[PDB]
Amino acid sequence: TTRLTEPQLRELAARGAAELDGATATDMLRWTDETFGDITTCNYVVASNMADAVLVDLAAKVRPGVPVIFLDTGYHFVETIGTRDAIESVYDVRVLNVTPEHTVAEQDELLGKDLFARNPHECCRLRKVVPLGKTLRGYSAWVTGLRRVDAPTRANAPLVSFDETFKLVKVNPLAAWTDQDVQEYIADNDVLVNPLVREGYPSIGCAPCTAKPA
Ligand SMILES: Nc1ncnc2c1ncn2[C@@H]1O[C@H](COP(=O)(O)OS(=O)(=O)O)[C@@H](O)[C@H]1O
Ligand code: SF4
Repeated sequence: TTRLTEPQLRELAARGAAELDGATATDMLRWTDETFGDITTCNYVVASNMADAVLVDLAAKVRPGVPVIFLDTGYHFVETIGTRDAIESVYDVRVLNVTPEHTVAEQDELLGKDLFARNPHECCRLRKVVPLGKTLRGYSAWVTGLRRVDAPTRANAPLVSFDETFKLVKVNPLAAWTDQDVQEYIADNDVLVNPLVREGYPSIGCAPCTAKPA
């Protein structure tokens, strides 16, 4: 394939974690681009849930035409797809609509309707984890917008590491960022934001598995 060897990937992740200690998001993205850029012709990808365009704006500022994957499980909001289209049309980013092999009606007919209500782990595996893994096969590193304030279990989220689920380098530039940080960035850069985030939505994901404000 077109992915670096697993020991090489681990040594690169360790070197990046040790070298990017206390670096800004732009510095981490520049390191990722300089390491996995050549040999479009990009060898790293960015993942965005279309809740905002902060990570997308940063990745486009450090690499015009950077690929950005979006996991379209089929249960998304109309506002989420609208935000995806807006980010694609506005920013200099090549988006990828990663879809599962089975549609919503196909899965409802094969394994029963509303799999999220009966077995949510299998639904998330079939529609999110498996397509993400099938897409990441080929990229030596992938960038995520995970922040250490998202959950108490994410407090020790590392800057650069080796994801053992897909076996490749995982880099989180927005890890050290807080709510005030992302607010100030959205204000100073005028980045697109999902309309549901403006309406008081804590998180943005699949419609049946998203905590409603009310
Ligand atoms: N549907 C998705 N499509 C693409 N990337 C996603 C998606 N969901 C999560 N991610 C990636 O993981 C990060 C979000 O992690 P979480 O805090 O756990 O929020 S959540 O939407 O996935 O539940 C995003 O920044 C993104 O890089
Ligand atoms: S969030 Fe819910 S609907 Fe979306 S893939 Fe996971 S279980 Fe299925």
